[PDB]
Amino acid sequence: MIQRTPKIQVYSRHPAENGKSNFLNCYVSGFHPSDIEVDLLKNGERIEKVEHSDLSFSKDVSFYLLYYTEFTPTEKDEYACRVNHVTLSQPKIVKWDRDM
Repeated sequence: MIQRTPKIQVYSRHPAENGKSNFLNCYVSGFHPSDIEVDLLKNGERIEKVEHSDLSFSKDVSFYLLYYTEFTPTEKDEYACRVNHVTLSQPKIVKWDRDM
């Protein structure tokens, strides 16, 4: 058996095709086993509508998840990514840096 805790990166992107649409992303990478729970949070509450959730694996059987959806941030609102995995005794919360 092997277990590897995920790396988590939280950032925003505009698709080049549509510079008017901003997207909040969580890239949860390098994890094993594959069982996992991943949420986007807005002011600490789980975001229900997340349009994209893309899973893949590598040769060494690590898993990779890109979890992202359209958003319109304002200064007042705080966003995070909340991850639960077997390797984590508590849910891991990573805040979005609004400059990223």
